[PDB]
This record gives sequence, structure tokens and C-alpha cells, in this order.
Amino acid sequence: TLIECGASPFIPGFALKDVRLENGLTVRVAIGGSGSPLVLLHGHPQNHTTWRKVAPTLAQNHTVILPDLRGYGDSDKPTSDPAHRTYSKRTMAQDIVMLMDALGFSRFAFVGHDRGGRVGHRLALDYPDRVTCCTFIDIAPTATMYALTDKSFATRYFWWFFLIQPFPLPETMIAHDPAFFLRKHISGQLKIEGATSQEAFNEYLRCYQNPEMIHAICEDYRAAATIDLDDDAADTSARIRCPLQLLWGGLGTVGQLYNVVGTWKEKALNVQGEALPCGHSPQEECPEYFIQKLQSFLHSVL
Amino acid sequence: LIECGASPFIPGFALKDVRLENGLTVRVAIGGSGSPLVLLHGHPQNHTTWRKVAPTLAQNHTVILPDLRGYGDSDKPTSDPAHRTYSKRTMAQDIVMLMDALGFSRFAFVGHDRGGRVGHRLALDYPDRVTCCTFIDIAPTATMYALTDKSFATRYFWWFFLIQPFPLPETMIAHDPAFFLRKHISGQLKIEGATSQEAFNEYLRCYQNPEMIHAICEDYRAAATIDLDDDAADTSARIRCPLQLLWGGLGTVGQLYNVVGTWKEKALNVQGEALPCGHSPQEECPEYFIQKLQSFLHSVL
Ligand SMILES: [Ca+2]
Ligand SMILES: [Ca+2]
Ligand SMILES: [Ca+2]
Ligand SMILES: [Cl-]
Repeated sequence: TLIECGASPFIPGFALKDVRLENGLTVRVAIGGSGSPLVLLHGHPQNHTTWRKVAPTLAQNHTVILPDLRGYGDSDKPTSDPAHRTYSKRTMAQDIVMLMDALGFSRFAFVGHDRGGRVGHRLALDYPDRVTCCTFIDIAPTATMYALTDKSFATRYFWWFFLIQPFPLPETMIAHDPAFFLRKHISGQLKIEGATSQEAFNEYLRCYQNPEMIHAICEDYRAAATIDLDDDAADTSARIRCPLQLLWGGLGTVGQLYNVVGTWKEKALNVQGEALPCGHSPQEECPEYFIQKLQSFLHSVL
Repeated sequence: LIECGASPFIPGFALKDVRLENGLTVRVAIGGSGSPLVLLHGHPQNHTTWRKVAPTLAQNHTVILPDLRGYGDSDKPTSDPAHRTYSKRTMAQDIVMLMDALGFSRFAFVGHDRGGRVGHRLALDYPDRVTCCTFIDIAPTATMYALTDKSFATRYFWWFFLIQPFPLPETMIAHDPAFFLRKHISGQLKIEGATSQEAFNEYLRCYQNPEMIHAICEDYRAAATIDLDDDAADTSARIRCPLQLLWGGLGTVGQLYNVVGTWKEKALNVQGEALPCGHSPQEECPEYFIQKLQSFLHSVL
């Protein structure tokens, strides 16, 4: 089913909808434009408004679909399970093809940022015929990150060891001052004169202040250290079939620590990538440069 | 020395503030008679962690229980940007200075947690002053950071949280000091109830001071930075005095390393065993801790 929730107050030309999937979950989505389907999927601690600066341009040549991850934004936030399956990337990925089935699309182009990229990686493996191409933003594979855990990794990515502690520790810490934690996750990501306005920060905060999101976020991270790694090892011999593009911040953390394109070679057939003049979020920090790079890739995929 | 009255938790012991040569003042509990035996606590306790074993040990020794700088009721001086102020070299200097001021020469040493990391540096910087060492539930700092892997960073996540740049961890702990103390103590102990509510209350009295929370962080930052430099600068050196390792079979350090093995690479004369407890045998299984320490001190002294 589709319920219409008015126009997007943040992204001109896009309509907000609540879509009920066959797995009984309801997701919040913003849709705009016309043409071949393009899904842009946000990460943590954002929601789909992270695409507000690029989405309208992209909508000129595509039907742009901006979902809120389960547990995030305004999508449902189901209570979880002890193995964290409910927030595994496999379940998240399944949410994405079921949404597409519900909007009537068959094959689609996919772009994913932060958590959204991890969902995408699993999406491209579980449903290789559905995805025409992939663009993963500012991430190296989940299994690779944890496998290379060293003093330096654990220091620079300390949340990857804090957000995974057993319930309710991280949930309790964050709840002490949600805005403070959000600032760390956002001002650490940018650090280049105001890529996130007070209005956009308030919108992300509005969502982040819901303890149900706080918990989903921790379950997502817990899954990434457990069930997601089980799933990723079970089919480690498999490779992403569609063309893959990596876009990452030359001044972000992952770009300063690893050869980004190099981390995706064993995981995919045809790969390519480049560093952008920003930190963690090129769609917010250097939108115009981001669009150009995404357009070239999308239009090159036959 | 300035008398502060009888200890309210350790029968027969007196509390004192002692002013060292480096201008610092440390709180110390002293009881007993005989040769000096230093027992140095770690994080997030104070010298009261030794309340269960100290009076028994006081029968044959003059037992000295300092609060590390930055902890308990000792001074908590302003730190420096390199973290040298809370480095294990400096902390060790406080100890030898404390002994000079109490008039003692050579002494026996025991260190738990941060206290044992201090003793490591102590035996290396002042080999003549130490008759013997016992380190409790610790593998050397350099070995721990070097073997950093997923389960380690997960099990000992605070080694990556307390070292985040100022003022992040401090701000987070300040939101609810008692909550974060409780999680530490719960994660340390395996023998449930080894830290009574009264004992916990005494640790909380000190931990809720923001000056203590900052110093704790500085201490961990030292261990991730300047401490490792010192350890590399004399990597060929080895502890000469007899070394004993007592750790908890049921805890993290016990399950991740060959404890005795990690120390053989740092010392000439090494022994030790796992006790049926978590991180703090002096509180979780006092009788077996006393028995084990006494045989070592007797076989050596
Ligand atoms: Ca593989
Ligand atoms: Ca005390
Ligand atoms: Ca416990
Ligand atoms: Cl991520």
C-alpha cells in the first residue's frame, strides 16, 4: 500500500510517502523526477534529507527514490532480536527490493552512503539481477574493516567498538545528551565551514531524539559486528556483478587510512573510484562535484 | 606528614597526606610493622580495594596503601599536552619518593591494574629499590596495544574510549559518573558482590570529582602515547627482581594472553597463576590472594 504524506518540506519537487512492504514494515520515502529508477540511501546519523542538495538535479533524468532505513528517520523501528537479524544488512536490503516491487520497478541503479553502502553491498549480492550499478560512498567493506582492527583502527573508529557493547550501555550513554552525540557524528564528518545548516541539523536531531532510533542504530552496529559478518563469510567467494563506483572524501578518515578502491577489488568484478574535496559526506559538502561524478558513472553504464 | 585520622574501612590503619619532593601531596594509608610492602590500586578504585587483605598482611609488614596521583584523595595536578604528568614513569617517581619520605629503602611492591603498569616502570627505573614485584591481572601495556584485535577492542573498549581527545570522554562520564563507574566494576568482577555497596559508595565519592575523571583519561592517553615511547626506549632492559603474576582465570586478560608468557619477554625471573575470579582477586577471593602473595614474599625475602 502507499499513503501520501504531502510534499517534502526540504526537497523541492519531491513527494513523501509511507509504503507498506510485504514483510509488514512501513517505510518513509521521498520520490521525485521521472525516468530510470535511482535509489539514494542515507547512513548514520542522517535520514533521506542528506540528499536534499543533489536529489532535484538527479531528478531531471531519473525517478529518484530516497528511503529512510528501517530504524531511522520516519520509517518503522521494529523491536529487535538477540542475534540482531532485524537490523542486519540482509534484512535492510530486502526492505529495499520490496520497496521497489511496491513501486513497480524491476531493475534499478543504487547509491548508498555510510550504513546505506553496507546495505547496498549486501543488496548487490543477494539480488544481482535487480541492481544495474552501484555507488558506495565513503566506506570500505564491513568485513575488511573489522578484519584489519589494530590500535589505529580502534582509535579512529572507536564507535565501532562502543556502539556494539551489550544493551543498554550505548543506548544509555547517547540518551544522556543526544544533540551532543549527533554533533560528534556530524561535525567530525564535515570540518569545513558549515556543510550542515542549523535547519538540517535540527531535522536530523528531531529523528535522533527518538530512543527507538537510538536503539536501532546500536542494533545495526551490533549486527555489523556479528550476524552481518556471518552472512559476509558464508558467501565470501561471491562477487558484486554490476559495475561498482566508489566516491570517498580525500580528507575523510577512511580515505586517509586505506586505499579505498583497493578494499573493493576482491569484492567486485568491475570497480572504479575517486577522492572528492570533502570529508565523509560529499553529497552535503561538495554537492556539485558529487553530481558530476555520479552522472558520468550512471550514463556510462550500458 | 600530616595525620588525617584512622581509616574508616581498614582496621588498624592510619590515613596520611605526605608531601613529596616534587611538590605533590598523596594520600596514603599505613598500618602494621616490619619490612615495607606497597600495595598500589588501579582504575577506578582507590587504596580501599585492599581493605580485605591489608590487615592480614599488616601482621608481618608495614603496609603502605597510596592513592595514585589523579586518584582517590591524592593531588590531581594539571596535566601537560604530552601526558607526561600521568605517565607511568612519573607515577613510579611518586612511589619511590613516598618511600624516601617515610624513610624506607628497598621495599616489596604489589600493583593492580594501573598500579601494576606503574610497578613495571618502577622496577625498570629503580631496580635497586625493589626487592620483588607482583602484578595483578595485567599483561604489559605495549603487548596489549600491539595485539589489538577485534575481540580486544571489544572486551577492553575503554582503551579506545578514554584515549579520545579532550574533552570527549570526560564529558561523557560527567553525564552520569555513577552509571559509568557501575559498568566498570560490573565488567571487572566475576565474583558477584565482591564490591559491597558501601565499598562502591567510597569509590563513587572519589570518581565523581571531575578532576579525577580528567586525570584518568590523561593516564590512559599516556599509556597510548608517551608510556609506549619510554618502553621502546629501553626494550632491551628486563626486570631483575623476582616477578609474580596473579590474574583472574575468568576474566579478559586471562582468556586472551598467556599471561606468564607475556612477562617472560620483560623479566628474568617470572612465575604466576590464574585465580578463580575476574579482575580483582584482592576483593573477589582475598584468602587465596593472601595465601599466594605470602608464599612468594616468603620464598623471595
Ligand atoms: Ca571474498
Ligand atoms: Ca579512600
Ligand atoms: Ca561481572
Ligand atoms: Cl558506515
